[PDB]
Parts: sequence; C-alpha cells; structure tokens
Amino acid sequence: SGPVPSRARVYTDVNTHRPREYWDYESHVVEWGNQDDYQLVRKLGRGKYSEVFEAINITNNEKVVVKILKPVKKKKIKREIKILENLRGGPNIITLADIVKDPVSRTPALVFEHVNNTDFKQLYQTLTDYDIRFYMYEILKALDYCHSMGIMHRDVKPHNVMIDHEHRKLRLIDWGLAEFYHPGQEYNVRVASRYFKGPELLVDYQMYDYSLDMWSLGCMLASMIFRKEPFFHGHDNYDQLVRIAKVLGTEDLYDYIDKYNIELDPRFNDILGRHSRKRWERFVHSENQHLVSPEALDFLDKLLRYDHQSRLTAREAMEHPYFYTVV
Ligand SMILES: [Mg+2]
Ligand SMILES: [Mg+2]
Repeated sequence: SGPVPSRARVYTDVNTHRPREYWDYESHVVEWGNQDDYQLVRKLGRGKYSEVFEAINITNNEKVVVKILKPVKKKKIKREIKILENLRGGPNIITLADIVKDPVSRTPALVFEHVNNTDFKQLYQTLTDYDIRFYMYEILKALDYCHSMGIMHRDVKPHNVMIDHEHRKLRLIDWGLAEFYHPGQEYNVRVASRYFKGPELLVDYQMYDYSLDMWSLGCMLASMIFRKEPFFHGHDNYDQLVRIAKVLGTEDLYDYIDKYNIELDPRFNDILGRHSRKRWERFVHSENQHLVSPEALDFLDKLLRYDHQSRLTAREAMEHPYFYTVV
C-alpha cells in the first residue's frame, strides 16, 4: 500500500485558503531594478549560488547586503524571491530590500538588510544559559511566523542564523531551499544540510511538513547546551541516521518506520545495528552543565523525536518552561 500519509498538526490548510498568486511562485513576475544605487564595500561570504557583499545604497546611505547571483534555474530564483516577499516584515525574517541587476553585465542580485554577524564558531562558546534561551526564542518567533505563512524553511542551521550579538538581533536567512506547505504533497527529501537533516529525510519519507524545521532546531539546541557542534556528526546521509540511532535508539526508529510503512533502503539494516537510547543526562559534563537544566532537557527531548508528528510545533515550543525566564 506504500507509505502512510501524514499532515502537519498546525497551519495545515493555510495555503489551501489563499489564492494561487500567493503560492504559485512559478507564475510570479520578477522585475529587476538598477544595481547602480549600490556601491559594493567588501565581500562577506560565498553562498551555494551567490557571492555576498556588504554595500551602501548611494541614494540614502543605507548599509545593505548584495547577494550577486550565479546562474540558476528561473524556477529556483522565483521561489526564493516569492517566499522572501511573502515573509517580508515578519519577526526575525531577513528583509529583502530590493531586486536589482548590473546594467552592463546583466548579473542579477538580491539586496537585503545587513546584519553584523558573529560567526557561530566564535559566538556559541561565549553564550550564557540565558543567551541560548533568548536566541532560541528568537528563532522560534521566525519559525512560527513562517510556518503560519505556509512556508517550511528546510535549511535551519547555525550558518543560516545571523546574530548581531551587541544588539541582541537575530535574522533567519538563506531561503533558497524553502517551500510552500500543501498537505498531501510528497516532497524531495534532498533538502537541509547533512548534520541537520531530520530522520524523515534520511529514510526517504516524502510527506513531511514544518516539523522538519523543528528537528533541525533541536540539533542546534543540543549543540549549544552540550557544547558539541554539530551534535550528530555523520560521514554521509546513511551514517547520519546511524549517529541519530546511537542516541535515540534503534527500537523507536524501527517503530517509526513500521508506523508509516516506510520502505527502508537495504544498506541500513547492516549499518544501523542495535542501540539502546542514550539518556540526555549522559551528555552533561563539567564544561556544559551551566547551560543545562531539567527544562532544557525536557524541551530538547520533545524536539529530537523520530516521529515528526510528535515533535513540538514552534508555537508549542514557545510555551515551554525553558522560556519562562525569557523577558
Ligand atoms: Mg544555501
Ligand atoms: Mg547561508
């Protein structure tokens, strides 16, 4: 009979109740303004399909970021743009300020709000217990908003979270893998980044939803409270499930596969072996204990679950006792 169908527990039909113009991104007309208003100042990073620069808008002195695009399918760029436009102005969502092109080279570019980021490899080791709770609540505001707007980010990871620590300002960026949620849709599982891929992706369960982002968020939380980055460090997508199984155990993995009638790729039986669950307290030690609390472990336990339906939604997560101390 094939895999058992699934629906999101929250915001299930939000796109169904909107007109085609909202979610049919392939029909969206993109118009490109003139990049001449922007003077490039310095390179900030390289993306999957872009080179990103700090720039200044010469007409009004605003500091921005210009994401200069490499050749990509028109469908992919329309998706990123339409999603950015639909989410523009939402809490902790990066603002797409302009869509432009250099007059001579014709190279297209996206212009964004600038964030003075401290890379996670330097920042995370300095965060206090309160800071982790604060920034986690900020990411949740972005995710509950985008999920309510019918969008899954599908690439939540530290690299995609810009933090201006001095100003306690966070923005979720890199909407290049984001997609509209339509209940019943069988999606491509080649999304997210290895260490942050949910078990639904790793076992090829296509009918996933916003809860994918909540697994990725749990991977980030575990790496921050335990000072173990990344938390699940697989050598490839198959070994990534083994790393997860060595923590969550194989019994619940096989129960998840059975519940959804998932056809498990034959290489898994040899590599998964048999593993009992490792209690979360086993990850606590002298150097991370000040970031751990019963509330942090209970919260993490409700994010890192095989069964995507059993994970906290972003709104349920915001109501968790772990955030009761957050102003
Ligand atoms: Mg990317
Ligand atoms: Mg990025």
